[PDB]
Amino acid sequence: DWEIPDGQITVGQRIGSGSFGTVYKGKWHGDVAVKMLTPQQLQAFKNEVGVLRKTRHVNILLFMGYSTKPQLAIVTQWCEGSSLYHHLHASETKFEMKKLIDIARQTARGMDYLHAKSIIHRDLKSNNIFLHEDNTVKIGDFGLSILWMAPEVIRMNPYSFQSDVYAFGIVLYELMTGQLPYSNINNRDQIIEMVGRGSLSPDLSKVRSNCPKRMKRLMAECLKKKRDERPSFPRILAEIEELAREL
Ligand SMILES: CNC(=O)c1cc(Oc2ccc(NC(=O)Nc3ccc(Cl)c(C(F)(F)F)c3)cc2)ccn1
Repeated sequence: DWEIPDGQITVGQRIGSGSFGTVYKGKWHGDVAVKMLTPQQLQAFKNEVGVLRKTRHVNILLFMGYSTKPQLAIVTQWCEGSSLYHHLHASETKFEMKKLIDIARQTARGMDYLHAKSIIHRDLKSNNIFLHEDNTVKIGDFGLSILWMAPEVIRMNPYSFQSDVYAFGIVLYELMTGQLPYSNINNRDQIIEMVGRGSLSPDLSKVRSNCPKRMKRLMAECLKKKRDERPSFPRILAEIEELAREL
C-alpha cells in the first residue's frame, strides 16, 4: 500500500489553486508535489489515485502516495521547469527541430503507455506536458481547453483513445508551428460551433519550413474529423521513432 501516514510530509509553498484542489511543494524524502482535495471531493480523490497507481513510466508524472488524514492529499514527484505550453507560447524559446521531435516522441511514448494501460487521458494539451529539467516529458493532469477537443468531443461517451489522438495532433501542431490553432478567431464560441459542425480545422500551412514531410502527414492523420480514420499510438510512435532516426 501507498498510504502516507499523517505527519510525514512537510507541506511548503502553495503552488496554485483551483475549483478542484490546491497544490503545494513538499518535503517527503526529498521534493514532492502535494495536491490537497476537500473532504467532499472523495470520489475525485479515489479516481485520481486509482489512475495514478496504474502508471510506471518515465514520461508519466510519478505517483508516490496519498494521505487521508488529516486531508485528502495526492503525492507525486516534483518537477522543475515549466509546461510545454509556457515554452512554446510564452517564451521566445525557439526549440530546434531535433528537440521538437524528441518532445513529440516522448509525449507519444507516454500516451502509448497510458493506452496500453487502458487509460484515456481526456485532457491532453501542452499545459499538461511538463518539461522536467528542460529535457524529459512528464505527462500528467496539472489542471485544477477547447483547442484540443476532437469534433466529436465538442459535440457531446465522446472520449476515446482516438479523441486523445486528436488532442495529440493539436500538440503536434503547436510543436511544428509554435502557435496555437485558430489564433485568428477572436471568439471561443465560434471555435466550438465551427469545429463541431465540421466547418473548421487547423491551418497546417502555418508549419515551419523545416518541418519533416512525415510529420505534416502524421499531424493531419491525427486531426481527421472521423475518429476512426485517426491512427493509434503504436503507429504514431513508430512513425515518429522512425522520423527521429534522422538523427
Ligand atoms: C513547477 N512544478 C510543479 O508545479 C509541479 C506540480 C505538480 O503538481 C501536480 C500534482 C498532481 C497532479 N495530478 C495528476 O497529474 N493527475 C493525473 C490525472 C489523470 C492522469 Cl491520466 C494522469 C496521468 F496522465 F499522469 F496518468 C495524472 C499533477 C500535477 C507536480 C510536479 N511538479
